[PDB]
Amino acid sequence: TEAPDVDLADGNFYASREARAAYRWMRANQPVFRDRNGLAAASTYQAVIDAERQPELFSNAGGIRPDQPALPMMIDMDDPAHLLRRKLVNAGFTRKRVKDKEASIAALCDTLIDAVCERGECDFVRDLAAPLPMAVIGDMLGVRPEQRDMFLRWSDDLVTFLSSHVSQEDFQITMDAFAAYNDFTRATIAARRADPTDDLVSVLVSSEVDGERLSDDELVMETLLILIGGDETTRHTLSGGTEQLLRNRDQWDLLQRDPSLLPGAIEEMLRWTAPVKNMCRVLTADTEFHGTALCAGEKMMLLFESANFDEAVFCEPEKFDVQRNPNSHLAFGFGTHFCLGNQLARLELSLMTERVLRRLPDLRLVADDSVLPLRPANFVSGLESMPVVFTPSPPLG
Ligand code: HEM
Ligand SMILES: CCOC(=O)c1cc2cc(-c3ccncc3)ccc2[nH]1
Ligand SMILES: [Br-]
Ligand SMILES: [Br-]
Ligand SMILES: [Br-]
Ligand SMILES: [Br-]
Repeated sequence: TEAPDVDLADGNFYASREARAAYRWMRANQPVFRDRNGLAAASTYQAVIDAERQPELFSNAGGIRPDQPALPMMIDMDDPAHLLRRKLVNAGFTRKRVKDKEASIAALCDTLIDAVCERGECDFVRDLAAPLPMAVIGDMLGVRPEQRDMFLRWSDDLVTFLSSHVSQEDFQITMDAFAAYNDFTRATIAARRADPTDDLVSVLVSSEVDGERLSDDELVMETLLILIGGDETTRHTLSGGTEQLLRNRDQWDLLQRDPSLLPGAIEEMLRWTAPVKNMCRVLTADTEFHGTALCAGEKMMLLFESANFDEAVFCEPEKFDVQRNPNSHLAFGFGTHFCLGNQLARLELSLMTERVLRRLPDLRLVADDSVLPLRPANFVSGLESMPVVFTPSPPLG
């Protein structure tokens, strides 16, 4: 009955395997919780949904990180301006455009598995989970394969900034990474304005809504939002979700014998892993919210992992169950800002997992999860490393 002594802006909290016990106390005793520094956080599924449904009170226009200002990106915007920006960028994310990527994503999955399959061991994080989303989003943005690692480095630097209160040295690194991304992207824009192709910048250049188009400034900001979504999130559901399949081998075995269970497995991997641990909302007025007094101008976190483990919604939430129905998890949020990339992320998860199951059918963890660390970060986090072993096989291509 004593509250957990926690700092919800500290990345070390999210790397602890005790975070879920802290969330459990919040949900049972103070659903809109204030941490040791007074930062407010919605911990229950009900409170998160209710805040998501009230964007005029719980605004994104102060920025979605604690103690960082808004950027001119759709995720830091409110309607009506947000709705126009999202409609413009949606040209890249129509259901048909995303579903048509299936063969190309599958090819990348097979190339990555081909690189390890003869060895009998790999680091699942380094060799499969991190590179696959990077290659997909890189290919959309025109990145040469041998330059993916450079983009991944810029992205890891940007997410480090989003995930902490950086030193001056890490602030400078962040500004350098943006400057390099800006240069590359404005070069792509200029090339595609002169010679359109069918890549993401081409589709976004030509997108038009209510007589409006995206400016070059907006194209840089929106493709940067997409890059980071495309290379810093899905990786952690691939690793951590596969980790749960290997820890609970009855679950691995169900999927291997029935491919039609894969869609529900991907949803359970998303629920469990919740790579995005929080998004902030700024209060536009003083308000009494699920029992807690909130003040105009402060930021409240939405705790999506906590909501995904709320017993009021998910029976036995600490049981990983690929068959779980319903599974209305909040890994992608809810409402006006619901992840634009959700279909792409689900497709990448599906195509890689189906190939892991079939091509590495006896996959096992080298050492159990108790020695596998999570990355300290207050925004997006998952496994650092996941050594796995399997019976070798020959490549496909
Ligand atoms: C498992 C992978 C991913 C997770 C967990 C995730 C999570 C989220 C969350 C939580 C939000 C905010 C929702 C809210 O506050 O209610 C969001 C927004 C967004 N995501 Fe993702 N994301 C993922 C992958 C991606 C990818 C792959 C892309 C693009 C290729 C992407 C693009 C976006 C965009 C553009 C927004 C802003 C939408 C808006 O503000 O209207 N995301 N995502
Ligand atoms: C340091 C400047 O900031 C950015 O470069 C930035 C990128 C970015 C991406 C997300 C995101 C994207 C898609 N899906 C979930 C989250 C959120 C905040 C972000 N900030
Ligand atoms: Br706005
Ligand atoms: Br579809
Ligand atoms: Br594209
Ligand atoms: Br069954």
